Amino acid sequence: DSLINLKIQKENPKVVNEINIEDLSLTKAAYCRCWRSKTFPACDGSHNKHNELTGDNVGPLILKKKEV
Amino acid sequence: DSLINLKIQKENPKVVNEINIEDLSLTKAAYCRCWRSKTFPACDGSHNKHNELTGDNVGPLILKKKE
Ligand code: FES
Ligand code: FES
Repeated sequence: DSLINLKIQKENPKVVNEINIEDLSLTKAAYCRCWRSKTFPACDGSHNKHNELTGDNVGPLILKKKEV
Repeated sequence: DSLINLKIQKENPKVVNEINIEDLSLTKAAYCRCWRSKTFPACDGSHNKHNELTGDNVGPLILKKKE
């Protein structure tokens, strides 16, 4: 029964982020599911240190947008 | 120093899920960031029980199509 989010918007009772698909410009964009990214909601690779430290296996959600 | 993901795909060293945006069927789709959903990588509202149990404030990432 451990907290998952330690640092992000603790004054907020539920941190929910929205992505409007039409705004995604990159063919590939990674979003954080570990709550350790310094650019949250984006993934910055911080999951890797978390995984090494705790022995976890978390990773990001990758949103893929085909080239029109 | 504690685990975030307790039970999802433990045989996999790093769980990464790819979403093909062009194939979203719903205008609003919620994706799990708590690692408790029974429909992972989709959010099924399991974050609410996690938050109540632990006092946390995690919630989903929501993808929205153009209006
Ligand atoms: S930094 Fe959190 S999933 Fe990559
Ligand atoms: S069930 Fe995990 S964020 Fe909703």
